[PDB]
Amino acid sequence: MISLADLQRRIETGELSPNAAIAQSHAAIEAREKEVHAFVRHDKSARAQASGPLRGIAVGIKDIIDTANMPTEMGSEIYRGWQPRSDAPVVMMLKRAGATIIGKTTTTAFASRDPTATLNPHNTGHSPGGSSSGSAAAVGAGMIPLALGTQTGGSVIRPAAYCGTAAIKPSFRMLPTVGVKCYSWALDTVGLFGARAEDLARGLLAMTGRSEFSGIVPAKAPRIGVVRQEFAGAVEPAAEQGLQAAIKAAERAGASVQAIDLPEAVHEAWRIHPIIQDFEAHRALAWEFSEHHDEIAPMLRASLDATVGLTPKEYDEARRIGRRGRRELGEVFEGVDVLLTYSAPGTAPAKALASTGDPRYNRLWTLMGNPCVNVPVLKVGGLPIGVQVIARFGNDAHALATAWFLEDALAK
Amino acid sequence: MISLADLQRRIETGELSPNAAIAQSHAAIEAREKEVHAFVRHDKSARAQASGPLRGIAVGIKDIIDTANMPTEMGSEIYRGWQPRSDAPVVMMLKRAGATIIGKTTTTAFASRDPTATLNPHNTGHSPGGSSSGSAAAVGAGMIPLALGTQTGGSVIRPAAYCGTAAIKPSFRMLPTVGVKCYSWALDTVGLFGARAEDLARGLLAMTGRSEFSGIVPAKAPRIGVVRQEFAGAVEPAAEQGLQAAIKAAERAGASVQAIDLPEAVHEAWRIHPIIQDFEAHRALAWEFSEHHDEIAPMLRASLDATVGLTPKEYDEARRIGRRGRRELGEVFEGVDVLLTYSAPGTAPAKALASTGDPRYNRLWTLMGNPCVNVPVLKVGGLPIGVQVIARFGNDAHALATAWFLEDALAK
Repeated sequence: MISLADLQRRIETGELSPNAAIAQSHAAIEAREKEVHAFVRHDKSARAQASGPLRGIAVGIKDIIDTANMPTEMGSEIYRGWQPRSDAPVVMMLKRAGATIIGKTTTTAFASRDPTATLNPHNTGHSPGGSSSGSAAAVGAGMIPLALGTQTGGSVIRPAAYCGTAAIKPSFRMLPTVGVKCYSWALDTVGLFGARAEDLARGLLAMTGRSEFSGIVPAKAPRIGVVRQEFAGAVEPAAEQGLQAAIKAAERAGASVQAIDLPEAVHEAWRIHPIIQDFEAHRALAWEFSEHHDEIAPMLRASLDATVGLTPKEYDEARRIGRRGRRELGEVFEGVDVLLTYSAPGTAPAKALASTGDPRYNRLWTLMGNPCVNVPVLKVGGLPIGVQVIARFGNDAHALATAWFLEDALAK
Repeated sequence: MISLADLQRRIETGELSPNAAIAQSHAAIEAREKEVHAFVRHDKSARAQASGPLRGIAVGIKDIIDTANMPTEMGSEIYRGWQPRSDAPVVMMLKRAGATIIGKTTTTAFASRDPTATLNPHNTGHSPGGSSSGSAAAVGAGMIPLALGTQTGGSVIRPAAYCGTAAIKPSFRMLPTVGVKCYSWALDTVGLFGARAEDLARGLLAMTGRSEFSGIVPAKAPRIGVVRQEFAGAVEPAAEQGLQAAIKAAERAGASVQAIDLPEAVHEAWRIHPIIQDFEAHRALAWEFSEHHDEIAPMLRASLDATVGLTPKEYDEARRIGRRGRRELGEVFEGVDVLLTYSAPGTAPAKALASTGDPRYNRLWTLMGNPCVNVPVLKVGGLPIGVQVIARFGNDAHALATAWFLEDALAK
């Protein structure tokens, strides 16, 4: 995988020119795209900018995020050929920092369950996860140093885990979702994919300009609370094997690890995530459902058809439960620095299953809003398995810091 | 002005036909458009729908809100002829309820300070306010029974007061802003314009389907807290004339009125509203500012140019200040049901001043997020003056209930 930190360093000293770095990415995309299919559109003419911390840095953009120079098709036939007038604010944050938007990466239709044609870089017979399929696969295949995706359920952390890349779903609403196709406004969060936690920090620093992302260093003796999210049921063997390996490596590296049960209120929040999500989706995709119903990809069409009845009353109650969950979750972080849990149910599903994977181990955290970071741990049968590091809301820096610590601990 | 609730009742009993009601709006529009200039585009072919609570109800939509069958030009030459692919979720809420989207009402460029060509219905020589210029004007000129607008500063409450219409800026984030051009995501809130409080209530019931908007009746013996927002500056005589009149009428109606002071934390939130708004505006309009700078209307271009230096640090601090303000504001509602204050500095400015009016008595509330309702009170020199009713966050119903009580109180 291409390291954003490495490129920045070599570009800053003058060892690598911005143009050469971009040419590198075009070549890397050309090398594996015919086998992975991570891009909806690769702008072969994309050039490097001459200034900024991200000069010479190629970035892939999930196709539900607006671009003014390339189409944004939402992974749906309904938006085939659709060309937004402006670049979404998050896209502009990257461009103003000197980055090159090298192409639009694949997304499932409207960021839901319907699989894209993208294949897992580690084994093409498997799913790269979703809904940020192409962004995870592109980074995983060593095509680009950075990519943007989104998470409403587990569309950033799950695919990152399946593809063995580092990734972060920042604190809710920190990055604007303007120009980002909405599924659920109470949940949609923009995320980033990269080689390592350090790359994610560098990316957020250039995008936001916030000092909290400057000078991040691996955490020392982090106080970790292991949460297996029992309410979501047991995970597949590979995921547990990965968590156990992460725990052992953390303990050997000096971290204090303890198993913790989340408050009942939090379990309830996990239970109603679907209510909030599906109720809002009907409002957010109202035009599509009302005017192009049969044109909506099969799985999403089915889920929407099955939830037309969700009422404003049960929705409001769900939100109340969600808010209480966030409050009580904060109490958990009084005795621990970060939470460690699963990033997915197990290894990436075979493409034959027509599934991007169950988001059950990701959804609670999107609703709570906390910053989540995927840390690649190991591989079973050649397929990546990762773990999820979670910090207090707004403590993104420390989540990246602990993730970095975990990466080093796993490398020994 | 046309009453939505009136049309509803008559249509429901068969006393009035939906086609007749719609034909009446088309007529009212043509009757005074060449005088008011409230519409960017009037869809003369629009007809009444066959079912739903809003059948036969013509609705004007502020032109920063997406429509699939009509251009959405954002009041800017940059978006001339721009045609969104879909109808914004809030537009679909209206259509699904049976409403007729009769046209797009004028908006200042990107909903900022640049005046439109729309004139105040009460006096063609005066401004109708902004940024929802056309929606307030159209309703005030008796053209339509309902109109959608937005508020970031005071773009719903102020123009409503200027044009003498009822209007509500609901609790922040209740109505989705998907498909609504963003200025500041921490503030942008969709609002409604109507003849009276009752009309707004029926509109929200149809759009949201929430029981809280069903069966709303005038409030009884409301507990009112009068806040003149001294921290906002010196008010014009006309506005104080209206506030005193409202207080007198309320007291005579049985309301318990008392002047109260707002927590210093709240005064501070008012002070930093500009920091939040302008910093986010740069991110939200990054593409336009970077790629079409000289094409941005004069006044907005100047405000953006003057605020390019706002830092993430001071912005983050401003947001922290906003949160403290919200936290301490809640305590104020322990003794009073609603707060009562000015809706604008005074009477609508003359067009010659090239100003849509100062939002200083409005901005605080958009940041706090509480529901706000404008209640027309009286006229000075032929120009409307209203008062602003404010309820606790989430209590939009009570805000409307109390606004109703006030309208009838002023009606002696």
